[PDB]
Amino acid sequence: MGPKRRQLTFREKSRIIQEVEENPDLRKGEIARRFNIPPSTLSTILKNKRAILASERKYGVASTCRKTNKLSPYDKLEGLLIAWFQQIRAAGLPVKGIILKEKALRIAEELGMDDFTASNGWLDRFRRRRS
DNA sequence: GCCTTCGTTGGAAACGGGATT
DNA sequence: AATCCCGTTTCCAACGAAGGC
Repeated sequence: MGPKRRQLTFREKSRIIQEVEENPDLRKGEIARRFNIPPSTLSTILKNKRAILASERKYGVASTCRKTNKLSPYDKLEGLLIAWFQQIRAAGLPVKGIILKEKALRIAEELGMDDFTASNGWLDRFRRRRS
């Protein structure tokens, strides 16, 4: 069968939002038509306006593909890890993948996440997620 | 009639860790 | 080492029924 729900990218939802703010004198149903989405869908996008724009910023160039702001159960660790290597890149230096995995396992120890393994799946997803 | 909210649940994307490039 | 794979699990978000203007 065909799809039953159309999922949109953060970039697409961002455009829809921007459309409504630049055309306050148009019927919401009119804007929904222009993007070919249920008025129901447009409303929920507008209500999540701030989260959506935050996600678009968060995913950066990946907003062109990312649709969901799903988090990893190790999200707290990912926050610390990012801040960490993002501070190294601020000095114009690259962060070796090997050092990244090492640092993640140490942060996990500190947080008490005994089940974190810095698994291949997790690392790959992180690399493509936080892109 | 227009538009949004509520609630259901479709489906994106998380997971581990062995397989593969 | 970095990626990919895949059976499974977890939970974000789309959209129709309802209901308030």
